Amino acid sequence: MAALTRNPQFQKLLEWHRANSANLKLRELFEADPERFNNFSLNLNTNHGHILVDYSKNLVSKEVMQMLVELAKSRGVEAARDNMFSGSKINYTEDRAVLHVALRNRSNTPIKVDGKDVMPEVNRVLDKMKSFCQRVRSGDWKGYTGKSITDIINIGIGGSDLGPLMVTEALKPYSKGGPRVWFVSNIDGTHIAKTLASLSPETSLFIIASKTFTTQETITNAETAKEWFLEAAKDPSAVAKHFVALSTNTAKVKEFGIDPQNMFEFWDWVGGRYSLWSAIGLSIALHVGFDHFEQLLSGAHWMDQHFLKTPLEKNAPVLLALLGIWYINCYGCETHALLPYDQYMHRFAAYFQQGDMESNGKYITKSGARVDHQTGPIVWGEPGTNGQHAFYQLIHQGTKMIPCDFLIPVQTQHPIRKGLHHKILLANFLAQTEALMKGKLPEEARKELQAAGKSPEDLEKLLPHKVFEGNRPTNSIVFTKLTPFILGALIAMYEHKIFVQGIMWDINSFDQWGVELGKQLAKKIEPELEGSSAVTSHDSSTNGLISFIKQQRDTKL
Amino acid sequence: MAALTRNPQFQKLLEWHRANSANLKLRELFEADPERFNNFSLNLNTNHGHILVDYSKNLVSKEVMQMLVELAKSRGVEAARDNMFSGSKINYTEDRAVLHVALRNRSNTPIKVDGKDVMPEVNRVLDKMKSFCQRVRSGDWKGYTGKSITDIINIGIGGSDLGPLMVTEALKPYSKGGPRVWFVSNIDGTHIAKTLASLSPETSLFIIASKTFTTQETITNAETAKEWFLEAAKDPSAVAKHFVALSTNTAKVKEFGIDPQNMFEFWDWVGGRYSLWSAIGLSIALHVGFDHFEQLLSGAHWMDQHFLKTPLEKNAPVLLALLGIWYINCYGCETHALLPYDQYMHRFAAYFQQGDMESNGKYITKSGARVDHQTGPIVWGEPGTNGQHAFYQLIHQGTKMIPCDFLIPVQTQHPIRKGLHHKILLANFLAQTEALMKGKLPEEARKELQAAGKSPEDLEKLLPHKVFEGNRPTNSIVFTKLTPFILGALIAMYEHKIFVQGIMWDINSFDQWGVELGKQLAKKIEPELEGSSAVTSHDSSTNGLISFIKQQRDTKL
Ligand SMILES: O=P(O)(O)OC[C@@H](O)[C@@H](O)[C@H](O)[C@@H](O)CO
Ligand SMILES: O=P(O)(O)OC[C@@H](O)[C@@H](O)[C@H](O)[C@@H](O)CO
Repeated sequence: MAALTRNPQFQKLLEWHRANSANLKLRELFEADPERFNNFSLNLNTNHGHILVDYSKNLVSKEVMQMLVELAKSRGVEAARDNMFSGSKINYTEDRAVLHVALRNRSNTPIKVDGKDVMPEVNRVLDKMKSFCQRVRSGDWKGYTGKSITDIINIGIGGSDLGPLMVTEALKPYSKGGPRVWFVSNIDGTHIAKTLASLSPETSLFIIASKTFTTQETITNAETAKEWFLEAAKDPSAVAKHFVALSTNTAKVKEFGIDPQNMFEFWDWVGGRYSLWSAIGLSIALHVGFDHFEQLLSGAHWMDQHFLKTPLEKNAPVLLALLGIWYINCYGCETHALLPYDQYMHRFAAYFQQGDMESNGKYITKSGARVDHQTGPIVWGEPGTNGQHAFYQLIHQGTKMIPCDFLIPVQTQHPIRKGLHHKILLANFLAQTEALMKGKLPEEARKELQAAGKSPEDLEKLLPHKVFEGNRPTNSIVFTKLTPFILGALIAMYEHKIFVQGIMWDINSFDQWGVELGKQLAKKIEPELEGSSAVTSHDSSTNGLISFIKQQRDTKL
Repeated sequence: MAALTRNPQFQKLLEWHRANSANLKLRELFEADPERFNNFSLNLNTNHGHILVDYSKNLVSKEVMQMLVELAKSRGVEAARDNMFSGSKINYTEDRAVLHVALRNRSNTPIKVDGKDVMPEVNRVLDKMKSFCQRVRSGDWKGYTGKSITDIINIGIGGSDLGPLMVTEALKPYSKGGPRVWFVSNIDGTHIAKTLASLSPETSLFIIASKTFTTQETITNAETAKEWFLEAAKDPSAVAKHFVALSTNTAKVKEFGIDPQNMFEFWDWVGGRYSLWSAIGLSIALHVGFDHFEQLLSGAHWMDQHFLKTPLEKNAPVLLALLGIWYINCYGCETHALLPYDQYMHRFAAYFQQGDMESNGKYITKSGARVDHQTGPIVWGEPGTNGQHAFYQLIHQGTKMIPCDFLIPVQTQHPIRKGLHHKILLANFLAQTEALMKGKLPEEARKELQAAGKSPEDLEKLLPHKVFEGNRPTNSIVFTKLTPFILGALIAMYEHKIFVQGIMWDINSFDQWGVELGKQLAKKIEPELEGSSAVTSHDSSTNGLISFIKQQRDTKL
């Protein structure tokens, strides 16, 4: 088998689930114990706001949580965590350290890789970012015609795109005095074309974000941007005023033709999907200011320390991870929904789609043996309250069990109409998890149908449609306000949740070998699309699709 | 038990799956039969472009498809379809017709509800929309200070938001000469506040989109917009130049203060999640022009006729539905991914997340029986190529089976760099489904590692991580260009897929009693948030979360 399934604490948990999980009813759990909320929630005081992690509306008892914590211990979570933090090469397939925690290590306590403290270099790049932010935001950095920069365009994909995008969206209220920020990522020419259409070459600065500086989408987009720029500037030396690079590849940055002083470095132990805390966050710092960027780092650092110092039984990312294991490996739930009741957080779910799914969508363990159990879930979601009108129908009355995290700030960035909108938002946030837990009983629905003037025949037929089984588990994560600090803490919390799950599954959360095949096959097809010749080199579907492309591309509509 | 599980053709299908499905291997299926693509694809000529539905990379044989079509016939799909199209009240829990097909019935063949043809009123409202669009887009319609309208703002949620949003995004290239369009939907005050911050009351036209005209988010947002407007205009008569309504509720529209001449009517047989074809599409028509809106309707009409007149074995929405049943009810796949390789289509997946999940996230059948089988899947996705860098790791190398629909236009709206970007986009579109199908055997990966110069130790360590199991099924849907017509056909195709699945499961695809419950929920909690006193009226979690809100809302950060 695999490490997890051979573990006796896991076997005990699974056997308990088989024998007892039918006895678990949320309504009954709360009725039996008025201390349930108190015993199944964590109220974290960060000194810069509180984060309440309420996991009480979950299908767990004291005994279940105990079994889960014991499993985390016997799967080596505590030791694995310490190994990450100390710079051990825990990304074992690539023989790399995993040190996004170093990027936000505000204490500056030494963290060594290959015997060398990484903190001086982390801080050197941060200082460079701060200086660049001053130059650009002040208007001192001039474009090729001597004008101040008004627009910043990040060009990158995946880990070099989603973090900065999600964070600048979430922290929009903190962007006064900052340039407008744009994100180009898709190779689809629509993306760069529609972006450039709204910009002036005189006042636009491009940030080319790429760990490797070889990613086809990013370099192609970058070259398109440069061509557009040079059409107006007509001077190759002006490129240095309008293009900067975030990379680990000094040589490839030079080949593109960017000034070496224009390069903001990061390191191989910064995974792309854990990179917003590094030089990759330059567009964040430019947009909201370096002070706010430091606050974002500080929030993450707080959560890192919480994760490092806290006994597992009251350790927020550990508990979230354990609940996920319970639902994935015992209940067999394929998915996990992230439902922020916050428009600014509209890209939060998409961010953790990558963070979670690219990390833990794995099937080979440390020993090289194939898993014989589920690993990472499919992560999805949209902001509330919109979901209530759109897919919550299925959450309430479908045939799937879907663990949901509901998230909301207590304080809104826009307290319009004396707080009326936020009052309603909060009320919906609370009511939805309550409804998911409680459902609606036949006796309740029957009285409603009776009062609505339904005939005995109509009542009889309608009744089962109006009944809600409930017993649908949720987490509620509530925080004082969505400030840069609190957002940093929240992102770090989910990073560590993902880490804990990966350790428990015995997989590598930090590689991504699954990207290779698609890239190889795309390289083969690209040159085949050019010209009129029939393509026969693939399976009949691929060939047939190419034939359709060649036949349809000249047709005038 | 339920209709589907009691059905002998379904039990035959399921038994066949049990005995034979493990022997279905895509790589080998294609090798054995050069005609596979030809036998498992539909090349539809609409006379306004082609739509190729290539379903050959699915885990199916001729026999499987035969059994599925037989099941569809046994479940009375054709009769149910005819009943929808004829105006029968197939929404049985609400006693309503289901007539989104009437909205786009370009043929004008009578469709009767309660003995009366609905087409005259459909066309009267369309004519009203056409006239209004001409007046606004020409600049003739003037605001309260005598200026032309520059911005239109749709206020609505769910079915009154997502359709027009997705379509205006998808058809952005067709919006030259139209006013800017904004969508406000969330009750979260951020949504309206940030929208209004960018607008002038003098040049903004608000569209209040609401079937009932009682939805809390929409009416609150509308009242907020009206207050903001009147703060500037200071004249109630000015509202008639700046507010229109899309509704079925004349009385409530009047009560809000909107002119009856400013009301664009629709009907109870237009489900919200099927409503973009109605008056609800006014923001589409304003943005891209009425002619393009008519083309959108015409494309849907083409697909309606395809669905109505085509034998099941060659009927695109039917085949898509049947493949879904195969994966849902035989393989047990919880989810369905929609992956359009088109930035303009960035909200397409979200739209059908609503359309599918709200329709078929049900568990009571027409007979009143609780289903003892799965119904609607969780629908999710993001546009390619970004997904390849976000979550495709899990699709390729996770532990979940995930049916994916890959979609792309042959012709791009922006053929920049002499088509270079689109060439790369197409190459990735093709490569990804090829990769998911083919995988990479241990021996193939071994040879690659050997060629790369890996030592026996390093090779053995890396090998299992480099293996792709493949056999991951996809649909490829390729179309000449994403024009208004073709988009209309594509949306209608998925509408009918959803319909067919609903009939086969014996559920009502057209009610939403879970969504209806949601609108009953927050009212109780609302007044409890006011004041400093503790709330004890709920379960301890709801109580505890309310306590946290009250304790945290005054803290300065
Ligand atoms: O930053 P690069 O080298 O251009 O790579 C861009 C993306 O492919 C990359 O971020 C990818 O999402 C993952 O490896 C992140 O963990
Ligand atoms: O359009 P209304 O009445 O304001 O309702 C707004 C939404 O609740 C409504 O569209 C909901 O998404 C579903 O019923 C659509 O099928």
